[PDB]
Amino acid sequence: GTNVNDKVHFSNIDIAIDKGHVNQTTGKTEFWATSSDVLKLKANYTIDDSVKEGDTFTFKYGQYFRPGSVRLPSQTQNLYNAQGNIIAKGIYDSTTNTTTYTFTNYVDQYTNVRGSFEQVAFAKRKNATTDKTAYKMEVTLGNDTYSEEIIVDYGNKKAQPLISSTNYINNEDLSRNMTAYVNQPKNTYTKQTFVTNLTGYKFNPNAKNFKIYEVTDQNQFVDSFTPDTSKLKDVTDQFDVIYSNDNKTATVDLMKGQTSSNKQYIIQQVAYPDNSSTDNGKIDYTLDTDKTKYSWSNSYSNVNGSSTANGDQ
Ligand SMILES: [Ca+2]
Repeated sequence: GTNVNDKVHFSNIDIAIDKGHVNQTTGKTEFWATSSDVLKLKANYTIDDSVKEGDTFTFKYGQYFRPGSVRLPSQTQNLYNAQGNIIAKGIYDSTTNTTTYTFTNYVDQYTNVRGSFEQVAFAKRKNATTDKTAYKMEVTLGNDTYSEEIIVDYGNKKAQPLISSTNYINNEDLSRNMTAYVNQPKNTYTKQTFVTNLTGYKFNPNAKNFKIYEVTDQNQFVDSFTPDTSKLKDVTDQFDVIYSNDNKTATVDLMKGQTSSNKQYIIQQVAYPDNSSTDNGKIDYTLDTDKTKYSWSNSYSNVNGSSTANGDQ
């Protein structure tokens, strides 16, 4: 095959926020990634007649934008013609944030071939880290580049002693990969009982993927809830995580034997759906402290095959 990025022409390119939340102060539409929104990429295209089966073309996504929803994008990506046949089979590489498509025999079925597509998309959370910030969302389809500014707000309320979000949903097993932030305000406690209770999911203790990281720098609390754990101090083995209710409940005393603590923590967990008929469910967190019990909750909805997530106190 040949690279035919110069022979596949995209037009009417747009990035939508679905549904989008209007900021009642500025009047602008925002992307509230932890209040059920996703992005959508849409375009029409034409294909020169010299293109043949096996020729390739790319969608290159920019540093703040990726395909997928709360659920990470599939490695395999089909593009369908208006008749419902697969015109191109794609391979998405997360390291290069690029899908390479290979045309099928269907590109040779007709002359003057024309198609369109709508693809769910999202912020690249490890890069678009910060709330209430406009990010250039960019894509190059073939050789056609498009971008628009999208204000992202993940709702990381820094004054809250307990807040949690879905980091991502795994595309292969539909597991919820969670991030909870404990003590962003850096208060001092003598009691700190951290409880997670799952509805529709279970933990797997033997997988050793309930992780506790001690924060040493306030910037580690990225608003996107996708922190770079490779840079953090992994203190998990210092704590006793107690499972109950057939692995639906996890309890940990974050004081770990100390009389007083103003330590701050990032906690990551993996919650597996009970079965393959649905991945809906709910995750409830509580932090019981000296004089206050804090609560945060996470819920999900599937919309036309994209995963959406909502967190709330
Ligand atoms: Ca738009």
